[PDB]
Amino acid sequence: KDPWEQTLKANDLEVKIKSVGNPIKGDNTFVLSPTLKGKALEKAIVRVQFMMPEMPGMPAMKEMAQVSEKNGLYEAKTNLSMNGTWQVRVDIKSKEGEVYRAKTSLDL
Repeated sequence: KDPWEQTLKANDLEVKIKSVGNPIKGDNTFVLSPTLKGKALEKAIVRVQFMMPEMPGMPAMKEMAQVSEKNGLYEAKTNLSMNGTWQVRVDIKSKEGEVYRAKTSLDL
């Protein structure tokens, strides 16, 4: 019942990600909290993709999350239609144009 939570670091940017509920197949929502020196990164462009191959050697199924800003937090909505391990790529551009990248994974 505990949600999925992961802390990432991309250069000096900290990004905590927290799912809404314990993720099961279907619609899922993840809240991202990017901070620099403890201050929320506002007006950033935040992109989140989920990737899983059905078998090794196949091109991965790839889900692009729909991301919206909630006042320095970012809500990423996606549909994960099968169980397994999903790779997660987080791509963030600050308002001024600085690019940050991090990756993790989610077991569903």
